[PDB]
Amino acid sequence: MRMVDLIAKKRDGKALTKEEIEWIVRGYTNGDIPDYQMSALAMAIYFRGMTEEETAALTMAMVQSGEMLDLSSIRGVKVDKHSTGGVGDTTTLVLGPLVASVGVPVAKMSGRGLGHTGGTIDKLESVPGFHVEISKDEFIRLVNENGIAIIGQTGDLTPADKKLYALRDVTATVNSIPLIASSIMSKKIAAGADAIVLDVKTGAGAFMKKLDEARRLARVMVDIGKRVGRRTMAVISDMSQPLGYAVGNALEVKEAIETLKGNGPHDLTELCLTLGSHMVYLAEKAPSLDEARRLLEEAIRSGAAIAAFKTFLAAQGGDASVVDDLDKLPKAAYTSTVTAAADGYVAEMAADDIGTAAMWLGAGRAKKEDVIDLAVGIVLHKKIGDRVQKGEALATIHSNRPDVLDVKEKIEAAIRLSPQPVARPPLIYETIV
Amino acid sequence: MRMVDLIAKKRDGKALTKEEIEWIVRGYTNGDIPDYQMSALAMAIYFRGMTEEETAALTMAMVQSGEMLDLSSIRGVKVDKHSTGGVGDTTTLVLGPLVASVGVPVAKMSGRGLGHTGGTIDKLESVPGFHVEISKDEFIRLVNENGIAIIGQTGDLTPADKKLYALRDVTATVNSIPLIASSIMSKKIAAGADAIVLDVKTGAGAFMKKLDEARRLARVMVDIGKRVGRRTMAVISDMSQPLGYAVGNALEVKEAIETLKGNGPHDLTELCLTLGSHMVYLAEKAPSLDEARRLLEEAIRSGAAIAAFKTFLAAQGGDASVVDDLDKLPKAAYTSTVTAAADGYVAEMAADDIGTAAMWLGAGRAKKEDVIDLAVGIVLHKKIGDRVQKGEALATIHSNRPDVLDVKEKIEAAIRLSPQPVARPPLIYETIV
Ligand SMILES: O=c1cc[nH]c(=O)[nH]1
Ligand SMILES: [Ca+2]
Ligand SMILES: [Ca+2]
Repeated sequence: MRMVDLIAKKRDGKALTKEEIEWIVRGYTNGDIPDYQMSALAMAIYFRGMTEEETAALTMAMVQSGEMLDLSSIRGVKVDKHSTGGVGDTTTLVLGPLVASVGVPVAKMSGRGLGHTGGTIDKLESVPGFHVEISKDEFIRLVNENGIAIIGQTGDLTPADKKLYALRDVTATVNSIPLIASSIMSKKIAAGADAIVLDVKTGAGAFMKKLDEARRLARVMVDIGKRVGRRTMAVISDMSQPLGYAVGNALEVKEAIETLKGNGPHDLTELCLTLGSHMVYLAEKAPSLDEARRLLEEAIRSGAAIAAFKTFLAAQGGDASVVDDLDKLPKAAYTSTVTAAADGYVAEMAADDIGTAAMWLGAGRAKKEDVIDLAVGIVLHKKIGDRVQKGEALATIHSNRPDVLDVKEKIEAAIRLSPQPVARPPLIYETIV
Repeated sequence: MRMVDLIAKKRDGKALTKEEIEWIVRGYTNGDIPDYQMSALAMAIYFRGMTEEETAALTMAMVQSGEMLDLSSIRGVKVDKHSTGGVGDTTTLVLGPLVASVGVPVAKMSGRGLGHTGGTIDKLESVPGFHVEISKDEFIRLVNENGIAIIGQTGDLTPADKKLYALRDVTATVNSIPLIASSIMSKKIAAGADAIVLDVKTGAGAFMKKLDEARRLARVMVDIGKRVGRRTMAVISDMSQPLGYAVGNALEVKEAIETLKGNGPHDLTELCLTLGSHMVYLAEKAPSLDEARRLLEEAIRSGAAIAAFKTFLAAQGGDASVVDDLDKLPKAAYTSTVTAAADGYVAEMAADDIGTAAMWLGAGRAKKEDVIDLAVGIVLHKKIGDRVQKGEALATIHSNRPDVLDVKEKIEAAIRLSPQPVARPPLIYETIV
């Protein structure tokens, strides 16, 4: 068997067999298939794609390259969650503590941000003393003890994916359905959870720009989980504009706290209660989705949700007192606004542009090795559909430097006003079970 | 600039500027741009393509990587020739010494194997001691003192093509009009010859499957040569089946010697006379094509062509005695035969698959650093039109290993049979001047 012949099969739009795919992955991981042949195959896939069966085989071959986490030591159904990537995506910070406050065992690994998309790991680090580099044994202890653990994606699992993603990053082959599906699922399956709830983002701030692309991505990932016995489910949500109002790290943590206390943005709250209901239901902690939601709503109203957040924080080294005293969180020295040109209605608020603007401010990194300024970011004041008056603030920039024209300009490039009322996009497009 | 930003430009269907193209070729050649990024770019070019302008800029960039030769010293019209690649193309081995025997100065650069297609540089290395990498100064001194020279690149001439050619060969990025055109033309330009006769293959065994595709590639190349003051013409020959019988390296050289003596295959002899007469006419060594043709047929019968072949070999270190005794040429330890499943007529033939099978036997490389076997290959016994009976041998395999059921099945699958008679396909289709 020759790698070149297989690249050719893909180039000509033919389907690779499971045996060919397995041969490829192990050869790439062990070094017998050089990067120059893998990069060519990756570009061929970017243009030709894969069948649902091909993508499944690619995923299993990557799972095989590493070790599998045994979480049996934790009794009951363990639930995992994962977003495809977005802007202002505060979800996990709220969802995790919320579902664990009603008894759901949350076993979750996350990643850091890069480019115009944020990372939960980076947001968690804005909390004084929080540790994300947790081992397999520390992880199990945390879940058994508090019912939740959100840690960094510890080396060791799926080495083939770590290698391949790095390659896709320098060859412009990141945004490919087959490569995105197999990347995310290989990690969740290797992580060990019994149930997996996926949040597939669609729009300008996502990898899947078109709705039809998002549907195909959610579908193949759900199918992949069910093939190996995991209880998988997915929602397709809006990312044409940032979720909530805050975009950053310390600012997104403050938004998470206000939401858990019952005073957050309507879209963030609705998304969490919807994703949460599925997590609770799948963990068999409530008879139906309606009962599961009532529990979550009661948990917020009672104060159990915010209590579980503090416990979550302290358990990993976090300074829990930042919850009732937000001022202990990193603060930016400067604040300035972006005002509306004229009266009208917001029609566009491009997530990718807002994402890049935040990154330039210091809330994101251009390359993996870069350090983040945890205090800076952008807080939006209006969303698509909202009426605006000429001279009214549309966004506030939080910075540690007074010269921010490059940021203000990117934010202005994101907005488009209309003289007539605009139709608001749906927060949730569809649910795949 | 950043290579990844350029791969992404081409990936999205945009055209690269002259400056970007030169920057890429420059960086790749000095080693600052890694093979995996270049192979990713080459695959994006395969799907998205390039404009007439982009293709010309690429061609010149690769010429500018080395130095262009000045053949003024040599008196008269110096001629060059090149094929777009095929299966069993022994052409150059016969045609080179043939025309050179009648007074036409030959200054040619060739390449090694490329995908399912053979390479004259590899075929010539089958001859004991034959050097294919002589200095530019020795190249000029050889075309003068002998009136012929066939060498390989990477000798200060087109360093970029040397690299990109080897990479394309093992990454399945060989069949792109802009990569083929720029590869061939950059060599013809850097070589320094006045006239250029191109042999554009069309059919299954070629990169250009349909006539329209082949006509398009001939046009692009002929226009590129004229644009720089070269007498450039092209001929579109058939490759819907291998040329002659032999397919390999040492096996094709033996076919060359047999043809140069007037004992060779009709289709191969014919093609060499067609292309050869064009070379003599453009060199002004004959009043017309027919006179040039009859001048070639005379060099064969007189034995001046074969005597010219021996002188050619010895001039570049080769062993001339190999013509006398084909036993001095590399031989394969094993012999196997492929036979007919039923009686009938050879209708079609997947020539590319027959070329790949030969490469599987070791006639071609699987990775860049690979070492090939010059003794292996395939020898057909039946062609399109011929009548066959069950059990009759269609071909004979030459292997360095006993087990070849993989190769034996690929060849058998490539040769289709039929109940009714079938016409022999035409050797020449068109002529572009
Ligand atoms: O692309 C091609 C094909 C044949 N010969 C070359 O030099 N390049
Ligand atoms: Ca937010
Ligand atoms: Ca031949």
